[PDB]
This record gives sequence, C-alpha cells and structure tokens, in this order.
Amino acid sequence: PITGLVYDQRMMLHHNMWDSHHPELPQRISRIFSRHEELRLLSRCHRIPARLATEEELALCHSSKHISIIKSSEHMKPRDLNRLGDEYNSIFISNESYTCALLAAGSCFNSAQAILTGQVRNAVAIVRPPGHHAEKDTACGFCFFNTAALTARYAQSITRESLRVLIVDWDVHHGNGTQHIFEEDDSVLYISLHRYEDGAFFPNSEDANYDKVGLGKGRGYNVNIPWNGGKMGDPEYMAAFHHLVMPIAREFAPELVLVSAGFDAARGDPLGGFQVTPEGYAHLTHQLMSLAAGRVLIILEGGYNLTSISESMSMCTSMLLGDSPPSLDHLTPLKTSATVSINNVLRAHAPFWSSLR
Ligand SMILES: CS(=O)(=O)N(Cc1ccc(C(=O)NO)cc1)Cc1cccnc1
Ligand SMILES: [K+]
Ligand SMILES: [K+]
Ligand SMILES: [Zn+2]
Repeated sequence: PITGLVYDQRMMLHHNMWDSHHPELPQRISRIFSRHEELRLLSRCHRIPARLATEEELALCHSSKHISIIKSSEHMKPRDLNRLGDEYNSIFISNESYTCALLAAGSCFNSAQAILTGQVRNAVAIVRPPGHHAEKDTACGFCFFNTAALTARYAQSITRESLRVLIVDWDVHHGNGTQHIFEEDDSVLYISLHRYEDGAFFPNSEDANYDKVGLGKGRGYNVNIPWNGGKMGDPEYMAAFHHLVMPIAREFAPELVLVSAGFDAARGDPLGGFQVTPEGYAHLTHQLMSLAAGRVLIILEGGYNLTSISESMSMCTSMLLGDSPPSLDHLTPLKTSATVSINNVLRAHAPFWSSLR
C-alpha cells in the first residue's frame, strides 16, 4: 500500500537559451512537486531516488548514432547546440539536456524496479524532458530519449523478456516514437488517445490514425484512438476508457502499466485545446489501478499550463495513494465525432480482441 515518487531538481537544468519563455519550462516539474507538498501528498509517498540511465540502457530502444549525437551535445558551444537542435522537429538543446534526459529515464527505471520488486505498489515520476515523440534514431517534439519505452524494456530486463507491459498514453499528442518502437512487438501493448484532426495536429502524421494496428507479431497490439473535430473532455475520455482502453487492457492482462501521462489535454492548456479536468485524470488513473494488481507507474510527458498540470498530476497521485475518486461533473452527451472515432477503433480492433465483439 505504498506509492513511490521520484523528483529531482537537476532535471530543471535543461533549458532554451534563445527562447526562455518556451512552454517546456524547467518549472513544469518544480510546480508539480510544489503542489504535491501543498496538498500534503508528498509526505504520504516513499521517495525514490533519480539516477542516470546508462548508455547500454539507452540502447534498449535507441541507435548508437542517436545516443552519440545527443551525448556529444554536452560539450557543444551555443552555435553547435542551436544548429543541432534545428536538425530536429521542435527541439531545443542546452549543455545540460543530455544529462537531464538520462535522469528522466533512470528515475523511471528506479521506479519500475521498486514496483517490480514489491518495494512500492505504484509510483509517480515527475520528470522532464519528455519522451514519447523520441524515435529509435532521432529526437522530436521536446523529447530526446523515449523514457516510457525504455522503462518497458528495462522492466523486461529485470524480470523476463515476455513481461506484458501496457503503455497508456493520454498526452494530447500521439506518441509516434512509442508506437514505432513497439510496432512489431506483442509484449508491449501501446494504447494512445490523441487529438488527430485528420492528420493536421502535431506530429502531423497519419501513423496516428485508428487503422494502424501494429505489424508482424505486433498486429493488434497498437491501439490509436484519434479525436477529430471537437473540444474533447471528460465525457469522451471516460467513454473511450469504457469501450476501448479497459476491455482491451483487461484482455491483454498486463503485468505492469506505464502511463505516458502528458497533461496537455487538460482544461487551460495553451496547445492542446481540450478540457479534461483534474477529476477526469483521477478517474482515468483509478481505472488503470484495477489492472496488473495495481502495478502502475505514471510518467510525466507534456502539459504546459503550470497550474493545470500541477493540479492534474497531483490528483493522479492522490488516486495512487488510495484516495476515493473526486466526483465528475454531469457527463454531457458525447461529441458526435467522438462516437465516430470510438466506432472506428472498435471496427479496427475487433479482429484482435474478443472483448470488443
Ligand atoms: C510549441 S509548438 O507550437 O511549436 N509545437 C511543438 C510541440 C511539440 C511537442 C509537444 C508535446 O507536448 N508533445 O507530447 C508540444 C508542442 C507544435 C504544436 C502545435 C500545436 C499543437 N501541438 C503542438
Ligand atoms: K497520446
Ligand atoms: K505494440
Ligand atoms: Zn503532448
């Protein structure tokens, strides 16, 4: 009945030296941590230390060239850093970025290890930079290494290769990197909910559509729930969990649940344009706690309204600690396009999941 929490101020050192107001701010993590203390949640958790991921651990998911390039940025001059960052889609780099990405990954490794050895039941990781857009061979969308994907593989490395890991990605953006890393893998089930807009929303790829179900042995093990034409919120997310996320997850029967918990679908986010409430995130967390004997690790991804992410992530930790879910508002009828989205995923995944028939 113990919840772990990892937070390390050193991850604030990654910064944008040319645009100091860039939304992926150092204070994202310190604000979430401060709100946990304000709400007296922090002292209810067992503190798990951060550590650096090793280069060998990074190789679980990333190419040696990509590791070596990001590693080399630690010693680069500002001119090198600016030009390297511009080689990627939506990346800024400072001399501290590599170490910060290592600490984000190693923090989650330590948290997964604590869960899998029975030291804690569940855990929350207040980490940056985020991970889910990072691919095998490249950085993207504020992410250098794929923390959640690396954690799944690390979990398998300390248990058995076939350990069933569910990754639920509720960041408003598609986790293109996580999908691609596990696209041919049946041991890691990837379920993403994301604003899609027929491919017009970042990261602007049809890879995020509902018809991408995985490849090879991973056919059926990639579930994309894409949202189009609507300011989605609690009713749509609750419905997707009831009809898709939870039935598929229960049938998969994961042994560990990782949440790529971005909070950019939250009410107030400057980029997501959605209205998931803090009580909504609490209910999503509480539902996931019914899987894998409660072995759930919540990993911060995106989310850019400092107040919204602080309240939202704190409510998730409150759920991990065993507090009762706060009451949702009256769930309005679903946006018509949300019903269309859910039906499209149901038709795409009915060949693979008997719980959907
Ligand atoms: C800051 S930006 O506007 O230039 N942006 C870059 C960006 C990359 C990744 C993430 C993230 O949270 N991923 O999970 C957020 C932003 C493009 C954009 C435009 C509209 C909506 N979303 C993204
Ligand atoms: K997502
Ligand atoms: K997969
Ligand atoms: Zn995001």
